[PDB]
Amino acid sequence: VLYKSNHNVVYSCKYHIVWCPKYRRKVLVGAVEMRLKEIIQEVAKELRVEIIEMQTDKDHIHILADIDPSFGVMKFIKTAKGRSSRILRQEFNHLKTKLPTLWTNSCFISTVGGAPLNVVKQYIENQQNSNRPKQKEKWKSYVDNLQTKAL
Amino acid sequence: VLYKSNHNVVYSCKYHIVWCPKYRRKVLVGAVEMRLKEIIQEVAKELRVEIIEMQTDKDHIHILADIDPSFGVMKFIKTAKGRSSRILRQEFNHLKTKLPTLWTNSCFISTVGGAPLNVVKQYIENQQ
DNA sequence: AAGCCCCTAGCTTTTAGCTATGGGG
DNA sequence: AAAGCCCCTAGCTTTTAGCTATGGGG
Ligand SMILES: [Mn+2]
Ligand SMILES: [Mn+2]
Repeated sequence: VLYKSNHNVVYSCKYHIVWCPKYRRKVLVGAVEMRLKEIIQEVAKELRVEIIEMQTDKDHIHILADIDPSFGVMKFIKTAKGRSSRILRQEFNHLKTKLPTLWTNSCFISTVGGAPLNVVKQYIENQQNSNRPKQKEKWKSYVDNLQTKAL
Repeated sequence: VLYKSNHNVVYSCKYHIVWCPKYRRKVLVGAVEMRLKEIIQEVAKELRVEIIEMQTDKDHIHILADIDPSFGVMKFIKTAKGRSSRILRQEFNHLKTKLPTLWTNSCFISTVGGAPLNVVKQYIENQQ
C-alpha cells in the first residue's frame, strides 16, 4: 500500500464507485462505452484522481479510484457523470433524444483498503496494550506497514 | 458490511483515522483519554457517524468510522478535533497552559472495506 | 437500504446535467 | 522530515477557540 499526502493529510483513499445510465438502458456499449472511459480518464487526470481500474458492463460502469479525502469522492463523481453526460449526449444523438438524462441521481460507493475490515478493527483494538497479535503470517505485511507509519 | 444510504447514494465508507496531540505529547491518558472518547462519541452521534472502533495510544487516537460520502470525512474530523480541543482545554488546565493547541494540523486516513484492494481490482476486471 | 416522478439552488458540462448526511410522492 | 516544527489566509465551529483547505511559505 502506497500513501500520498496533500498539505495536511497522509492518506490512502480507494473507492469502488458504480453507477448506471437512466432506467438502466443498456447503452454503455461500443463507441459509447469506449468514449465514456476516455472522458472519465481525462476528468480523473485533471481532478488529480487515480483510476486504478475501470470497466463497463452494458448498464454499469465500475471504477476503482484513489481520491484525496479532502477533495471529496462526490466531487469526482459529480464531475464525471456531469461531463460525460453533456459530452456523450452531444456525440451520440440516441442518448439525447431517447433519454431525458444519461444517468440517474444515484450511485453506489464502497471504500477499499489493503486489508479487510476485521483486521483493521483488530489492529485498532490491540493499541491499548500493543503486545503481539501472533496471528501466524496472515496480514503481517499490512500490520507491519501500519505500526511503522504510526511510530 | 451492511450498506446504508442517504437520499441519493448507497454507500459503505469506513475509514481508519489517526491523529496525535501537538508535539506528540503522551497526554491522552486517565481522565483526558476517557473524556476525549466521550466527546468523539458525542460528535459522531450528532454527525450521524458510526464509530466502529476507537482506541487511544498515548500520543495517538485511532478511529474506525463509517461516514456518509456526501457528508465528508474531513467534516467529521475537523469537528472531532476542533470541538475536543475546545472542551478538553476548557476542562483540563494542563492542556491549555503547556500547549499552544491540543492537536496538530495533520491526520492519517486510510479507507477500509469488506475485501482487500486486489480482490476488488480483480472483481472489477471481470466485468468485461 | 438508489435505481421511477417532481422540485431548488449551486456549479459545470452552462440553449447542460449532476449534486445535496437536499425534500416529497 | 513534513503530517508532524514555524508562519499566514480564510472558512466555520468550538467563536475571550482551534481545526480546516486536492491551501501555501520556510
Ligand atoms: Mn502546512
Ligand atoms: Mn456490474
